[PDB]
Amino acid sequence: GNNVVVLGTQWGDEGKGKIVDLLTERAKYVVRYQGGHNAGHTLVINGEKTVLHLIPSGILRENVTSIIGNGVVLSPAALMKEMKELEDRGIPVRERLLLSEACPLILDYHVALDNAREKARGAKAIGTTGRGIGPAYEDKVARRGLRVGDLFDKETFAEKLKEVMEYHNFQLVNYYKAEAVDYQKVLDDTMAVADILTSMVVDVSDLLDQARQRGDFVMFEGAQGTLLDIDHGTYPYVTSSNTTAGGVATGSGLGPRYVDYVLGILKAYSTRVGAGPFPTELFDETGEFLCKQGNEFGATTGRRRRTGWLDTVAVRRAVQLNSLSGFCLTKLDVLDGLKEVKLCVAYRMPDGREVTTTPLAADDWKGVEPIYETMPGWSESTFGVKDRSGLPQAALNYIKRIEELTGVPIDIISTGPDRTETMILRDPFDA
Amino acid sequence: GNNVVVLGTQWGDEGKGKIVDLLTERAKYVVRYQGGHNAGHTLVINGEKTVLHLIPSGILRENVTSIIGNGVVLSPAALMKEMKELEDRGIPVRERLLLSEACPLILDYHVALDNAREKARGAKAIGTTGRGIGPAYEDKVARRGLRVGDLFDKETFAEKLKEVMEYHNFQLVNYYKAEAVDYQKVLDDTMAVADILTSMVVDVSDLLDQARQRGDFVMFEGAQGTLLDIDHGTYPYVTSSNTTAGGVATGSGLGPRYVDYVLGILKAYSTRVGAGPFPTELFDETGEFLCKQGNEFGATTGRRRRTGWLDTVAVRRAVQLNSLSGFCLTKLDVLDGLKEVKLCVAYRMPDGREVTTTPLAADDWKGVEPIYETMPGWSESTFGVKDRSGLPQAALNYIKRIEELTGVPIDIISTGPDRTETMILRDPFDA
Repeated sequence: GNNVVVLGTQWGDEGKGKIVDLLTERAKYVVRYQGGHNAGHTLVINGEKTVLHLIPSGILRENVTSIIGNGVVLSPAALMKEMKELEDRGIPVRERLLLSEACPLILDYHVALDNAREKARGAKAIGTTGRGIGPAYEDKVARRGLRVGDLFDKETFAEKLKEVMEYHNFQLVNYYKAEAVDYQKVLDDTMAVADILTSMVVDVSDLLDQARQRGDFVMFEGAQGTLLDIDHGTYPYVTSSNTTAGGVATGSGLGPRYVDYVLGILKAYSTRVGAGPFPTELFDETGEFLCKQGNEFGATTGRRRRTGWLDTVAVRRAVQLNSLSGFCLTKLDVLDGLKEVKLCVAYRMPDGREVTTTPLAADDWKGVEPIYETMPGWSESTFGVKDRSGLPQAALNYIKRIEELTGVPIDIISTGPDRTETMILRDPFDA
Repeated sequence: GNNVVVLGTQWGDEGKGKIVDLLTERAKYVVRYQGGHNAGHTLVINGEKTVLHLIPSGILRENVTSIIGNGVVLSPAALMKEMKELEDRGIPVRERLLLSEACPLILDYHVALDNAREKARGAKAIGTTGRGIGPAYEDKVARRGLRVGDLFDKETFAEKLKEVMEYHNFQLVNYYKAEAVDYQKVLDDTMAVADILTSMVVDVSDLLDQARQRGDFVMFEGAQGTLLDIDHGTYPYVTSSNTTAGGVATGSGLGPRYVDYVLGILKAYSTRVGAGPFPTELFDETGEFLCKQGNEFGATTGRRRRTGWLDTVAVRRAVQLNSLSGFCLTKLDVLDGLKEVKLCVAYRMPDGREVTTTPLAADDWKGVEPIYETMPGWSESTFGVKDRSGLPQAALNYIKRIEELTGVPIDIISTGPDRTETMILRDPFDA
């Protein structure tokens, strides 16, 4: 399929990075359709390991164009920051980066609302880099917000700005008892960079359509995990915005029927950071084993990262949400050196019945009890193998089961960090 | 096309009402996926006009099931009011209708918030229909809101309610200088219909996914025109929800690739309600003709609807964004009697450039000039015609032209209100 959507099917940490970097070899265009500055794609450039939260990774490839779609919430600050790091490292971002005029802006007033809405009407918080995403989105929906195109008419931006800022300030000082935001610092901060932001501007939906007719290859890049979806995820413990494939159209302007292939990044075992339901969790020796061997104490880290057997009930739920076509199974080796492996295939509700479909968000998440299917493990290794043949018969049987239960084929088997440590059974773009 | 999507390809009032009740007949499932209680379906129950604003019209048919997807915003008082209204006439509503748990709830302070944002503008009130629709969306994306699900846990409900009501009452009485909405009342009002709502909740993702694999006919129905889209229409002259087809996967939980046919409800000419760009808008008697000939008067205020010729550039935009399959042409006979008839085949910009693509910015829509193509009219009547033969060659070439300019075939021609005055050149379910 020329139009490919790359995304994770669990709660994040599936490790979409290596795969996204690989596909971005054939992609003509790479696109962001949702989220903001919290993508954590890690890179090594000229002996320097940098992390990009906003600019697509494809910005490294010479003949590729990186586009930020209208679904993304934008921070001139965040942007200007990454622009600087890359340009300094010999990469000309301003000539290979394009953005939508419909992208909503995140300015300090927005950030402040997040902190106040957090520290005050809470008590403790850290975030990372999300920061203000939720607010910039609420402004968009109420229709007060400012988009990228407002910057073509510098004057109007100014008055437009002054209005939004007064409302938010009234909220800040009077409700939260926090610092009003100086309107001048912001006008000056945004004005300082308008002209740059406006020259990378383009009609995104028209370009995707020209691309669709010309045959170009396009990769839609998902930034967060499927079960974090504001709407269809495990509410209340859910992310700032829609994470499924249904936001490709909305977020980019490309019609629904042109999505050709949805690659669902799958990690061979489940993990979840922070709280929130996790029916398949391990509270014995296997969990720490998993966390240990898996090295789940970093890589776009967080607080408390648990572990568990794959949940083919929730992964079967991801299959629907995203209309998945194929899996890209990750980190299988971790399950090496074990005697047994299990995969959830049903849950028992706090009432005796066993359902096979993720139940409603409002039933009893911590009540739920998991019915596991048991399978002998493999004592051989796997980290670095590049072939089915030279893959243990036992491991191979874990796969087919992952297929039959989800009813979706595994098409790529990333075995190790390096590129060559990959097994491409079907290739998303050629499919 | 087993899964069919229906929507207005312009700015509203395209005349979807009859195509919907027509296809409803072959449909097993009927689905709402965006908006609120602002659909406006005028139908006749045993010789009595009655407007269902929230409950889908499929409810009338026996072999149908109506579903309120997670994307619709839900007000208990509307639905309660409509059920009693349908039940009092013998339509077993509770047994033919089902809701989703993710449905955001529209309660008193939501309506009370909108009420004020109008009082604060008055003469330049953006005018409103469904009241509260928007403040429910903001509340949902800022994650402070309440879904239909939360009613399941009655202790926690009142807890959340409490919080989100002081945030709002603070604004009502301290910024807007309006009355605070009484919490105890809202809890009491809501606890009354609680047993009733939860009785209708179901797993919409699973249910539709099962229909799809069974091969059942499913119809998705839009409530507002394409150009009002919160992301792709004339900002900020837009609505608070995505209106295009991309919002189907999102406001239902049914993956994108599973949309088969998308049918654009297209009016023979253009109309717009309230503020906003519209270069084909006419300011002559030719304009007013189309006003009177198609009864384009306001229903709840009496206001007039702006009119103008058919604009194929805007229409072409709607094809891009909806990956449009076919057109359902409406109100043609409104042109019956004209000496000449025009079609906007392009926009000429200030610098002198003619483009076949809509502008992005609010301001950009200011200098545009339609480049019209003028064709012969027709004096004979097209109202009620059933076959393509009894159509003047002139209506033939005009219908022909619209296709040449858009690439999308006209698959249905609705020639009036009876079920039978309809030319079905293709049949969306069968194509």
